[PDB]
Amino acid sequence: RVTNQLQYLHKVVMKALWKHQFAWPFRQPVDAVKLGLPDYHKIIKQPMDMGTIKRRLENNYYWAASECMQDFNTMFTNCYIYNKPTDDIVLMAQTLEKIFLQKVASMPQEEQEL
Amino acid sequence: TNQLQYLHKVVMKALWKHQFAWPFRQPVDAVKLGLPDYHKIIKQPMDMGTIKRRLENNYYWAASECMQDFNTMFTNCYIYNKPTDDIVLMAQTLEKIFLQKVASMPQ
Ligand SMILES: CCNC(=O)C[C@@H]1N=C(c2ccc(Cl)cc2)c2cc(OC)ccc2-n2c(C)nnc21
Ligand SMILES: CCNC(=O)C[C@@H]1N=C(c2ccc(Cl)cc2)c2cc(OC)ccc2-n2c(C)nnc21
Repeated sequence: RVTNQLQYLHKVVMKALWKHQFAWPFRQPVDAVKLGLPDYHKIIKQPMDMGTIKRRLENNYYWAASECMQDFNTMFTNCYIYNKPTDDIVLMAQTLEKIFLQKVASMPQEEQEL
Repeated sequence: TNQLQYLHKVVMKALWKHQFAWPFRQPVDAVKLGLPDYHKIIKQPMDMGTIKRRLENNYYWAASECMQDFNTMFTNCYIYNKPTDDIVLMAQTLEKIFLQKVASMPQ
């Protein structure tokens, strides 16, 4: 489905996060081979990334904005769970997630199909 | 604002009474829990009691600020705890409700 909220998530939230200077670790799935992380998929059971979310938004995969919001959350949470407290990527996720929250606070209030 | 009233009366109320909410209703007490490293690792402690008090005292200027506090609370939990800890699942569950409810926040 296309809805007002999903349109906003795509054209405002994803637009802003994708081009952010801290977006680059999150633009594609975590590549455990490239990164040398033999435990990544043992710890993180539902990988998510902004490449997947953006493709889902482009292909009308979502029925409601809440589903898309959960994917963003999962991506950020995975990052916090997997990494150490002092890792830079935590600070990068935090910066992106605050923008995510700021924009979500101003999303159209009642979901309706376009 | 109307949004803050919603975060207080709808969002917070739904989260607060949840069966997984008990760890999050008051600040982490690092002495009582025996966590001498808690405040070394977590630089901005946050909890729903603090947020609730802030909502009740007109501390917030925008809904977004309140939402950031909720996020800080959840994030602190994921950062401090082990991936396999039950509290991580509890936080994840509450965080999903938060986002679900926030999605219907009035404009
Ligand atoms: C022990 C080393 N740890 C890692 O590599 C974890 C990895 N850590 C990073 C990462 C990101 C930034 C820095 Cl400065 C260092 C590491 C990472 C880098 C990527 O490059 C394209 C993609 C996903 C990543 N990511 C995400 C997202 N979640 N965990 C990680
Ligand atoms: C090694 C022990 N670790 C801890 O005690 C961390 C602590 N862990 C818990 C906790 C919560 C639930 C369970 Cl099942 C086990 C531990 C905790 C329990 C509380 O009881 C009133 C309050 C805050 C908590 N919390 C929050 C919030 N973030 N980290 C923790």
